[PDB]
Amino acid sequence: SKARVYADVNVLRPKEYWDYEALTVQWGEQDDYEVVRKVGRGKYSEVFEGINVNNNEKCIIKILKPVKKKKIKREIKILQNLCGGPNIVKLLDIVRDQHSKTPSLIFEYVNNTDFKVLYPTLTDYDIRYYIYELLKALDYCHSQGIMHRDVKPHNVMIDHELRKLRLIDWGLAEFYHPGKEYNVRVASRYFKGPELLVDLQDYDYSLDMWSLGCMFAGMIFRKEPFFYGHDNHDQLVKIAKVLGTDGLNVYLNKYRIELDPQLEALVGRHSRKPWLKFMNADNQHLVSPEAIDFLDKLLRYDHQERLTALEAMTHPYFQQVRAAENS
Ligand SMILES: Nc1nc2c(ncn2[C@@H]2O[C@H](COP(=O)(O)OP(=O)(O)NP(=O)(O)O)[C@@H](O)[C@H]2O)c(=O)[nH]1
Ligand SMILES: [Mg+2]
Ligand SMILES: [Mg+2]
Repeated sequence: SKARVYADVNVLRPKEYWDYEALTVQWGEQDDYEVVRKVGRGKYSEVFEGINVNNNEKCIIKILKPVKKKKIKREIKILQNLCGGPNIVKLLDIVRDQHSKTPSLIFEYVNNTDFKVLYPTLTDYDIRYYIYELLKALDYCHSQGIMHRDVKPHNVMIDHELRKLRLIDWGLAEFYHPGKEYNVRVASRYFKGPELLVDLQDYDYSLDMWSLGCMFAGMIFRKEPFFYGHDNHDQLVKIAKVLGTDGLNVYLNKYRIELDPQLEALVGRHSRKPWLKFMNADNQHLVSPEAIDFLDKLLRYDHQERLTALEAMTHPYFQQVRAAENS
């Protein structure tokens, strides 16, 4: 398997572009940024709203926990490669505490509204608009040779009043190299694509398109997360009871993957459930034909058939968003 688009970006760019391990951090001043209040965390980070002491602008201070320095230089190299990209979080500075050498990443600040509270308030148009803005970021990172590998609502900051969106958290992101087998231990369980769940390691930018489809399904069907499994095996069973197991067996067969036998037993045999079955009167005003047609082309087992980010932006579902952008 190979990406259908932007497959040679790394292949043909100079080695320093993707050789993040040869990166040399020009450390900033740790005292320029002061913590104001905690806004998030993760297994390997503690995230704070900060303040730039020199100019009084808000910032994000992402203090890393001890991790191999390959993981810290990748993410910094990726952020440097994408800086300036549409809707791509801006990396402003990188600092260390002298005594422990604990690195902090400094980013712009987004006045975000938690997605579990913001999403349910979104009009039909807002959903169209925010996914379109998120699509810009994804087409731009893919075109620069990078897979995000962690598309999900926690990683999409939205200032609703400013209608600004930024794709944040490049901590799992990677350089796409044709043929490379990657670890499938990426993305959050609910947003993990079938390829990660059935061990197809030579995945590409289309893993982000499945994750985007998962976010979109959740927003139009008002069901977060849309595919709610308790562990990977179960994450695949949840997918199989929606998409059907016939599609799954075509996919497995095409790529020549045999399921772990018990996983196989667990998956069973399920009929494809049409998309309108999730329609209910709360989500009614969001689940039109174009929405289903768009969603249906993102949630395909075959990562090769999913729309590219560039194609999705031109889908008729986003026509009104595009016309507004033209003014
Ligand atoms: N208000 C606000 N909150 C933010 C901002 N940036 C990050 N956060 C909060 O901090 C959280 C975690 O930071 P993130 O960069 O995603 O996390 P990570 O530490 O690498 N974690 P993970 O890999 O699990 O997603 C975000 O999910 C978000 O809720 C921001 O710019 N503004
Ligand atoms: Mg995150
Ligand atoms: Mg992360």
